[PDB]
Amino acid sequence: YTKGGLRRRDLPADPLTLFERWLSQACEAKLADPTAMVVATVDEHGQPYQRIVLLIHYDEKGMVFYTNLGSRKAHQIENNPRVSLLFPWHTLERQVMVIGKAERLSTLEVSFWGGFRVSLEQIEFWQGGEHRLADRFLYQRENDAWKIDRLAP
Amino acid sequence: RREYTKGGLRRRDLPADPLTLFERWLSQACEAKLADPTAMVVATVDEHGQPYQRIVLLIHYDEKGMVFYTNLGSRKAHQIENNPRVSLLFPWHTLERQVMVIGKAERLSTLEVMKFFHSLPRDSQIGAWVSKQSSRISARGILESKFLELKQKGEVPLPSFWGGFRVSLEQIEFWQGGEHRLADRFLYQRENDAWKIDRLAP
Ligand SMILES: Cc1cc2nc3c(=O)[nH]c(=O)nc-3n(C[C@H](O)[C@H](O)[C@H](O)COP(=O)(O)O)c2cc1C
Ligand SMILES: Cc1cc2nc3c(=O)[nH]c(=O)nc-3n(C[C@H](O)[C@H](O)[C@H](O)COP(=O)(O)O)c2cc1C
Ligand SMILES: Cc1ncc(COP(=O)(O)O)c(C=O)c1O
Repeated sequence: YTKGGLRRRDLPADPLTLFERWLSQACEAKLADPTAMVVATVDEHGQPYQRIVLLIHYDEKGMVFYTNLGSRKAHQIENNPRVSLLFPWHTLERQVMVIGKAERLSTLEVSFWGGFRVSLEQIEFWQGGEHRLADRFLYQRENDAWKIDRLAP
Repeated sequence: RREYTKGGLRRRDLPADPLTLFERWLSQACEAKLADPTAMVVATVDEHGQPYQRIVLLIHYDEKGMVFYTNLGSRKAHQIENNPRVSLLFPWHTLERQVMVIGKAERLSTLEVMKFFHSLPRDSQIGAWVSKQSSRISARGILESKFLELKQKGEVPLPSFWGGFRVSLEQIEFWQGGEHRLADRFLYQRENDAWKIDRLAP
């Protein structure tokens, strides 16, 4: 039901190890759409725009979702590929955020149906803790390694 | 929960004021026992055109805008002072819904902040003092040590780093999706002291 503590001693070398654990625990607890994430894109004037897409696939190169290539988000990524993704796992007192560049997948990802992979430049993990004081760890990709920091909730 | 999910959504079910429909949806989400009906994902953009996201709680709303409280030294506050253009998303996908709001984030006045702050319980009031939000911390003891410390506090004073923001209602999108249907998708766009209302393709 409830899972308690996120300490720097429990952290895996690969942030995706933590993601995968959390992702599967979300499916285990039958959350609606455990693969659902909110994509933030930015338009030509600096306006952020948001919508929910599904995580189809992930690995160390990126996180993958599909969308229409004529869609509003598709156009925005063309002008500016900087995006954020967030998994709203607040039902289990959790967030996960990914900062990266969205890059169109190739045609052979198997007309106007398309796919994007967001690089892993940052991955933040948020988990709700004792005395309503959350555990926050940010992985920042640097020099083919991850710099990890506790952040104040 | 499918009592609400089942029906389509069309112009003829839309009120002229979009907060009427938002309030309806919010209420249903509370009635449907959703985890945190008032939680919304706030999107900001840094100096480099890179968007950042995080969940916050909707505290108040009316025609002036939607309001949340945050730490004023946090990453989002700084991002907002450089670029006030934000987005809010209410991730109501258990009910196959999304409401997104576009507008501008302006700081609440001190006196606004004082009112809400006073309505909270003493726990959350002390809570506001603890964490230098978003800043790099050596370890969890630093917070816990300070949280325990602040139990020597009695009328609770207001931190100068604790306030909030009102996001204006420039655009509001409603999204009523479903299983195997095309999504019903409506944009309220503020113009000339009125709402231009359009169905968007899913
Ligand atoms: C649970 C859920 C999953 C969704 N998954 C996708 C998806 O994988 N791809 C997609 O294009 N839209 C998806 N949508 C719809 C989007 O939220 C959005 O309405 C659509 O992509 C158009 O966005 P845009 O006009 O900003 O480009 C989903 C909606 C919900 C509620
Ligand atoms: C359910 C839920 C509600 C939250 N509500 C708030 C809030 O009301 N205000 C706030 O500053 N942070 C809130 N947070 C924490 C933010 O998601 C985020 O971790 C923090 O504000 C720092 O964001 P920043 O580093 O981008 O400024 C909440 C988190 C969750 C899971
Ligand atoms: C601006 C606008 N909104 C909405 C619609 C469709 O409304 P509904 O399908 O809800 O009756 C149309 C159809 O042309 C339109 O032009």
